[PDB]
Amino acid sequence: DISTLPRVKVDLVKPPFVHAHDQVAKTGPRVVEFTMTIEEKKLVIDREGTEIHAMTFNGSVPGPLMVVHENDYVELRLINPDTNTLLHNIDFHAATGALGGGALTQVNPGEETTLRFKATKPGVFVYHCAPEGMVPWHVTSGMNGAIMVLPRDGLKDEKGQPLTYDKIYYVGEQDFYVPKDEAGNYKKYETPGEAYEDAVKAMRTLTPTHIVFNGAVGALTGDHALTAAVGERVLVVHSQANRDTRPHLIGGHGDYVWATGKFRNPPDLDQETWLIPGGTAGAAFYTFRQPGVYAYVNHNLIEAFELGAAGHFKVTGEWNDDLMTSVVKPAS
Amino acid sequence: DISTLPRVKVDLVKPPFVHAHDQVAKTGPRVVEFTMTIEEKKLVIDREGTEIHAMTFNGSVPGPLMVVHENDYVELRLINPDTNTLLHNIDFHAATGALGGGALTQVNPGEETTLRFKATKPGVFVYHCAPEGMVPWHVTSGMNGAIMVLPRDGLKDEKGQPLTYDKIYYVGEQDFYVPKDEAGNYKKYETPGEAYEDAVKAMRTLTPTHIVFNGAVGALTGDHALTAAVGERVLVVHSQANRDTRPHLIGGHGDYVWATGKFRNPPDLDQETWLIPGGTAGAAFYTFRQPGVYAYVNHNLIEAFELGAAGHFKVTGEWNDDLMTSVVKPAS
Amino acid sequence: DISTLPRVKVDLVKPPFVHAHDQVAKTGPRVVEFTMTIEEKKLVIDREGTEIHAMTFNGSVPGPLMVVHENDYVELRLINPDTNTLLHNIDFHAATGALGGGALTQVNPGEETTLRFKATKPGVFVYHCAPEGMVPWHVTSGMNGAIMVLPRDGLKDEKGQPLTYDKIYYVGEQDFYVPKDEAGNYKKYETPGEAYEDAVKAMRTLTPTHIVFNGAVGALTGDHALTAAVGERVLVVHSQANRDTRPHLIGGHGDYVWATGKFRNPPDLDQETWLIPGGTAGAAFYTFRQPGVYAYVNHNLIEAFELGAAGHFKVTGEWNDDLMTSVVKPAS
Ligand SMILES: O=N[O-]
Ligand SMILES: O=N[O-]
Ligand SMILES: O=N[O-]
Ligand SMILES: O=N[O-]
Ligand SMILES: O=N[O-]
Ligand SMILES: O=N[O-]
Ligand SMILES: O=N[O-]
Ligand SMILES: O=N[O-]
Ligand SMILES: O=N[O-]
Ligand SMILES: O=N[O-]
Ligand SMILES: O=N[O-]
Ligand SMILES: O=N[O-]
Ligand SMILES: O=N[O-]
Ligand SMILES: O=N[O-]
Ligand SMILES: O=N[O-]
Ligand SMILES: O=N[O-]
Ligand SMILES: O=N[O-]
Ligand SMILES: O=N[O-]
Ligand SMILES: [Cu+2]
Ligand SMILES: [Cu+2]
Ligand SMILES: [Cu+2]
Ligand SMILES: [Cu+2]
Ligand SMILES: [Cu+2]
Ligand SMILES: [Cu+2]
Repeated sequence: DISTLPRVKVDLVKPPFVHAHDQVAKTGPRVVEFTMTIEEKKLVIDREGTEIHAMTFNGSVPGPLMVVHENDYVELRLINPDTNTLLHNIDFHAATGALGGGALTQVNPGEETTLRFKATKPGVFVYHCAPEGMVPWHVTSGMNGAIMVLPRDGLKDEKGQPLTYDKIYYVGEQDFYVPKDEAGNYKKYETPGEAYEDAVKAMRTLTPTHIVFNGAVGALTGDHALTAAVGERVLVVHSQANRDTRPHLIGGHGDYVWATGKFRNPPDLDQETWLIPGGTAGAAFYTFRQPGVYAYVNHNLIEAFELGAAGHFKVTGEWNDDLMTSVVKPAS
Repeated sequence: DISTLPRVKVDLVKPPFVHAHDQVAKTGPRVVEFTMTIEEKKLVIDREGTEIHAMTFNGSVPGPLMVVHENDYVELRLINPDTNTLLHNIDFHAATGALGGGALTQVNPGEETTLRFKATKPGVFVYHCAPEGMVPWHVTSGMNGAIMVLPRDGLKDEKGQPLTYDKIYYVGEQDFYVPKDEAGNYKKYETPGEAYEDAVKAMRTLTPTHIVFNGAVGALTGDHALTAAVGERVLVVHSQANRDTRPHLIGGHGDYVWATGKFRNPPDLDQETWLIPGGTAGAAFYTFRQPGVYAYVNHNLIEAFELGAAGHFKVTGEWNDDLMTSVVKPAS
Repeated sequence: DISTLPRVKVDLVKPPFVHAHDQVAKTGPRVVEFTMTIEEKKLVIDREGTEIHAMTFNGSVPGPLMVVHENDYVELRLINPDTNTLLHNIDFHAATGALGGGALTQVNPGEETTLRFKATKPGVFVYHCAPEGMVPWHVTSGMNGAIMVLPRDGLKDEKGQPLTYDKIYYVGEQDFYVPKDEAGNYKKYETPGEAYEDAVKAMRTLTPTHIVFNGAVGALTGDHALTAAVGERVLVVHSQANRDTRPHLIGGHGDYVWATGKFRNPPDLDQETWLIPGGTAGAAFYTFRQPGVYAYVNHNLIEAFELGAAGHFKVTGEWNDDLMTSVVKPAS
């Protein structure tokens, strides 16, 4: 009887940050209420000024990370304002039935809908738009995110002991397919609908023009680099709704990794690089041991350094010479 | 002494169906006899009427699923009728030695051969044609299938308890590389041999023109959708002999998954999407909990919805509102 | 106090061979000293005579395999002779901090440097050059290798029992992106620097022109085929610093496989094919049971047989008819 359960309303935050939550559940099962507003918007995705018409949940690419516990109910109010132009919906990979909710959430501009599902399987999971006949166009225009369903007793290592993170970040990785003219220059369009047949052609090459974290080349750098301190335990949730990726922390490891993101399985230990298949979210746990700049990349290094799939961590603290040291500095 | 073992002759069935077998072995080890006839045939692979010269085992793409138990012997009579034009052979990934049988089964048109091997490792495994110097051309023209070697005591979950399936389907996923003219139109040829150098060029792009289940765009839809009922336990065996895929059941999960297909390993639990590497067969177990239409896709959604790698399940039974419900239907 | 530890100097060998080492550590922790000299050189990579300017560690592609034990210290003297033209460095995925050593090892032509790091995690790991702003160009010109950090008590199976190998080989798999003219012919350049902007363009296609083992099409064939005898236990270490691969031993299996290369995890058993993600090293253990020629391939068979990712094993010993036999040889 869902009417007797507590309701809690969560206000979402912009990636790569994640809304406040408890790791170990401090209440019984709840109905967790979220609201998302769909926003079609122009986005500049690279240093050259290339512009696309992005399709977003809550204004960002990726959409925000939702966090619940196993056997909570997720109730999402999804709003498609009349300032948009397309029909949208939502498919949660966490959910069971009706194409993950997709069959029940088709909203034209000026409509809203409220969906409820029970979060029966713990893990991180992708969610994405999936309108009949235009599924890859919406997804590859940015209309995807993830949801984390924590076990009620939090995360566990390969021996069943508790793993507690101090910080959590969400990296959404996006493959874009910007149409090109004859000579290879990117095309601009005034409306999303203009791009349609050119988008289909660009997608069928299976070759992205850009692969980015958090919606743009260089988004997780400079003032927007991820931060941590030596000794901190960090969980990085990484999703890719359409195409395989292989995350790597340059200068670190994945101490505990759930590459396909499902927490009833034991983690893989000591990973250098891990494969997250397209249509999946994964999670990696690392304890920082050295200060400085780290790069977090898709380790197809062309995809990283030429197409955009690279961000930075900036880590403060004390250097440990026992782990690494320069014995003789570069000299002639 | 193989002469004292029982022989049993199995008549194969067309994918996605699978020949009758017992999960738990009801006899001791047997010599299991199969016959396959090679058929080169014209195939229409898409809605536009694109035609290729396919190279098939037993008339289908994929070839049929063979099912034995661990430590049975597989005896295959392979027939290459004189109405074909090419030399063919067979390589079983399940077998040990002689290039998986490939070195011993080279049959010109008008020849046959009988191979026997011991099925020493349990799992699902790819088989494919692999003639010296033309291996990828045969495989990517459809000349591949799979064999399942069950443990004698059937399948087990991660705790070693029995898993029994009620139904089993075989999805063979095929990457095709149809040659194109200058403008991008598909070429037609009168014989398989005509296509050869154009096929090599198309393959070297590493970009398929079509990726299909069961030999054509839309093959596992409509009247040919897969079926199940709420409460049924379904095993889906999925192979890809040449290129990685990432299956996903839209609206469901892989409750127990052997992504690389080998049953002495514990399954991965609660998977949203899993990676089957090219040259591998995998298997996923799911118990249906909700009725309706499900889509089973490669979750590179371009490969699914633009290139053809999507099929449907149609599931009958009772809707469970506790798992999912529309609280407020789309409305303005 | 590192000054009181034993030092040992290791002389490296050319892949696919591996320098002598003990599986089970016969000493306490040591400082293990290696020297590598960077060599930019012209390399012929295919039968047609296509030439590239390769960037190598110690003259080979891949660079040599280094072998230490967990909690040894690795001290590498890296030398960039003044006959080279570019700045280079080294990033070890095995190491913790400073971009895996990359930030501390930038050597112009005519410089050297000595780096020390503690090998705290057991596994096989990639190392590669990674100079600021030109990372994929160096890596995809051949400037990568691997390091194996053995547990002090050697390798273990899924039940924690010892696994001892009789022979070990190192297969480095390399994706090359040779620039092409308008018609599709490969370009030649006099110096590495000439190629730069053409290399970036070729890389951005994400489509390699060649994928090779040990630096050339056919390198591990003929007189240079890998060898073993029936009954021998062979460990094959395989790396790919930039792009996913899916190794398969044609006619065999991976009896015990660490696909992502980290030995605190239990191995996967009975693998037909396994995925090594780009930026990773993996390891497979197999006991040969049948004599003859085996092919070891990336099982995207186009990448194998058209682009070059195939080698051979030649195995001596006795044929076992119980495992496989021709019952009726090909006949009309
Ligand atoms: O405002 N662009 O959808
Ligand atoms: O856009 N309707 O709430
Ligand atoms: O599905 N693309 O890796
Ligand atoms: O192929 N996915 O990077
Ligand atoms: O070691 N990072 O490419
Ligand atoms: O899917 N579990 O890593
Ligand atoms: O009949 N075509 O091979
Ligand atoms: O085609 N010979 O049986
Ligand atoms: O091997 N192709 O994913
Ligand atoms: O790259 N395989 O879809
Ligand atoms: O959730 N299916 O793409
Ligand atoms: O290969 N076993 O999933
Ligand atoms: O000698 N070529 O770098
Ligand atoms: O090249 N300096 O040792
Ligand atoms: O990262 N390329 O498979
Ligand atoms: O996509 N890697 O073969
Ligand atoms: O079975 N080798 O492709
Ligand atoms: O990463 N261990 O296979
Ligand atoms: Cu949408
Ligand atoms: Cu999906
Ligand atoms: Cu054939
Ligand atoms: Cu094969
Ligand atoms: Cu370099
Ligand atoms: Cu790296």
